Formats: sequence, C-alpha cells, structure tokens
Amino acid sequence: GPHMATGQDRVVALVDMDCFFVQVEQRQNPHLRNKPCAVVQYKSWKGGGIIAVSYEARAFGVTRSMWADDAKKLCPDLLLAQVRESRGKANLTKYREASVEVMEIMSRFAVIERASIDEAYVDLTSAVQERLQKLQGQPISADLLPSTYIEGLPQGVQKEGMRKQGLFQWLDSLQIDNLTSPDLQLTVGAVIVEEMRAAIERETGFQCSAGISHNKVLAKLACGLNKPNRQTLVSHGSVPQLFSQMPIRKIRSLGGKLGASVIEILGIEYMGELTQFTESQLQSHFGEKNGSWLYAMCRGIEHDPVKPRQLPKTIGCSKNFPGKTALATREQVQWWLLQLAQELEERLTKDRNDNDRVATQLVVSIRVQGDKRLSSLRRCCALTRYDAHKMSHDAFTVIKNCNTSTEWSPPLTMLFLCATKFSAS
DNA sequence: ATGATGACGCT
DNA sequence: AGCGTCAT
Ligand SMILES: Nc1ccn([C@@H]2O[C@H](COP(=O)(O)OP(=O)(O)OP(=O)(O)O)[C@@H](O)[C@H]2O)c(=O)n1
Ligand SMILES: [Ca+2]
Repeated sequence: GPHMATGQDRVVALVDMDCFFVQVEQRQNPHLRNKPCAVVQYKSWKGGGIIAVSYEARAFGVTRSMWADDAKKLCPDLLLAQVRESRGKANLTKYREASVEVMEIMSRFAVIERASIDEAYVDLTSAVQERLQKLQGQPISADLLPSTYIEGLPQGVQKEGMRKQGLFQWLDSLQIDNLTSPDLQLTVGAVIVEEMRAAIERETGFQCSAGISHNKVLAKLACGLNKPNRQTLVSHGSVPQLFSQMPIRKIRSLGGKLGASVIEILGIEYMGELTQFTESQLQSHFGEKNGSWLYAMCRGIEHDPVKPRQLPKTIGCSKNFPGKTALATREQVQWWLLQLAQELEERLTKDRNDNDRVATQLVVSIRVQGDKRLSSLRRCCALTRYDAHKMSHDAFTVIKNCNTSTEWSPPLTMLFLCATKFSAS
C-alpha cells in the first residue's frame, strides 16, 4: 500500500514529426502545401514506392509502401515528390539534415534521446522542477495549453470545444499548492512541450505531435492519440480505462512475435487484462526480463531511461535488389559495393568533421535470393581508412566465399554496409 | 518488388 | 561474433 511504487517519478515526452518527409518537401516546394501529396522513392517500377503521405492524401486511402501508380488509382490528383537518387540509390540526406534542425531546437529545452529520423524522447523532470519554482504557486491557465488533450477527459459539439472541456476539467481539479503532485508535474511538462513545439514550428516550419506522460511507452502511446499537430497528456490515473480496450500490439515492443504470443498463450486481447496475472506467471511464459516488464507496464509503470543520445551509434548504407534485378555476376556485386561505399564514405567524412569521431569496424550484410530474412549473412572487418575503394574491396573479400560459383550464385537481393564502433577523434 | 536505416537482445 | 527482433 504505502510501499507500492506508482511509476510517477519522471516527466517524459515523445515528439513525433507529422508526415515528416512530406513536410520537408512542402516547405521546399510551396505548390505542394495543403494538397494531397506523397514522397516516393525510385520511379521506374510502378511509379515508385510511397514512403510518406500527407494527411489530405491519407483521406483517400493512400498509404506507405503502396506503389505510386496504385496510389493514383485512389487519388488521381495526388502530387508527388521524389527522393533524391545518388549512385543508383535513394539518398535521404535532405531529411536527415531537416531532422538535425528539429533535434537541435529540442536540445535547447532538455536532454533528448533520438528514437528515429523524426522522433525524440525528452526527459523533462528537471525542467518541470525549475519551472514549478518560477511559477510560484500561480495557477496554470488554459491559454498555456492551446493544443493539449487530456486523455480520458471530458467525463461525466465540435472537436475543439471538447478538447477545451476536457482541459478545463483537468485544470479545475489540479492541486497547484503541491509541488510533488505527479499530475501537476505532467501539466507543467505539457506547458514546456507546447513551448518546444511552438519553437520547432517557428524556426523550421514543421509541425509535430507529442505525448507527455511518466515514461517512454506511455508518452509514445499518448503522442499517437491526437495526430496531427496536437499533444496529449496521459496521466497515471488515466491508465486503467485507456488500457482496458487498448490492443496489446499497440504498446511499443509488443507489435511483433512477443505481443502475438502474449495474446495466444494468455488468451487476452487488451493491455489491461495483463493485470490479472502474477509477476511469476508472466516470467514463466515470457522470461524473467519480459515478465517483470509486462507486470509493471500493464499498470502504467516502466523504468527505461531517456538515454542522452542525439547521434546514431552506427552509420549504414543499404540497397535491395528484388526480383530479376538480383545481382548475379561478380562485377555487379563489386560495382554496387563500390556505389554503397562511396555514399558511406561521404556520410562518414561529414560525421567525422561534424561530431569528432571515427568508426573502427565495417559490417557487411547480404541477403540471398529466396531468403525471407532481412539479412542472410553478416561479417565484419577493420575500418581503418575512410576510402570507398578500400571499404568495397574489404567488403568483397569478407563475403567472397559465400559465392557458390564470373558469376555469383545464388544472386544477392540485398547489400548492406554499416560503419560501427565509433571512437572519439 | 517496399525501402532505408537503426537499436538492442541472445548466444 | 553472428543472428534474431522490433522499430520509424
Ligand atoms: N515502415 C517504415 C516506417 C517509417 N520509416 C521511416 O520513418 C519515417 C517517419 O515515419 P513515421 O513517423 O511512421 O511516418 P510519418 O510520415 O512521419 O507520418 P506520421 O504523421 O504518422 O508520423 C519515414 O519517412 C521513413 O523514413 C520507414 O522507413 N519504414
Ligand atoms: Ca512521424
């Protein structure tokens, strides 16, 4: 009772850019703004593969991974922007650079963990503490939270009026006098996230959504509840009702085989149903670490820290060669390894200038035709010089003998070069 | 014939 | 070391 930890020790946000690649292309090309549009990679095969979709185009059913020719069937007026292609492969440099624009703004407010090209977690616990002292005991005005939803409220007209009704019920109940109230801490966290999101939009033109809660899993779930261009506060108290109809696969790390096995072995559907099992029962089905994690998570409790990490730990370059394009001669394999190695050298050289580090290991991964796995084979070698001809030759040497005989058999459907094991320089 | 990319766990 | 899982 008095010794039951409630997982309310931190304020954590997750910031997620809305249709990110689309916003990057729309900033650059005003003719694309406020239109059904998508970002595509390649072009010759069925018009290219869709990677990102504006909310106007999503209303027609356009989705990621769809071929652009097929998307045009659902949305004949769909506008398209193409990803840059360099040395025969898609070149995402424009979007990584726009990502850095955003991450550098967020880093002004708190330590961030880069979660992907367009997501970062924020540990706001200290910023909230400082802000709670500056705001003496003053109440929090609804005007400081103009894009915030309070999940679960209102309880007991149009979209915006309902948002404000919920926000009013939340603020009216807040114990402003208690500087240790977790609900007050989340609310201040949301005020800071409003400021952070305003700064991102002012300084880059980009809109985003955010979740604010007590841990990373709840912040990530919260972020998706009201997209786009809104933020959502998930309090500890909101968790039982929210989890009572929340499919297990929606929780971060439960979207794959482990989540499917929770459903199958326990015969449940929703995250809240996990509360009925003991920690030992969950550890027996899913392992010590997974069971302890599940036991706490279904109660809204998670301790995974926001890691102080803005830079990737690996830098990689990959390309698929599907169907009849599979690489089937030694010259082909060697030419494409050179193309990937040239793009990788370019990124590594910029990384060494920008971030004062050198990679020391080169990982080479290939996929062989007829293998459903992401990678058929991984080998490593020393990365001593940032020279593309050397890296591609080393990569070849390391995979040479996977060839079961001028010809390459079986043909390669993927090539992957990854620079890893960075050291300060 | 979705991709390109990246983190981390298990052994 | 090398493979498997899960994610944007
Ligand atoms: N299966 C996926 C999902 C995402 N991504 C990468 O992650 C980026 C951002 O993904 P995501 O946040 O899922 O999509 P958005 O386009 O930003 O849409 P949303 O508004 O839903 O966040 C994409 O551009 C893409 O580069 C990817 O490569 N493969
Ligand atoms: Ca996004």
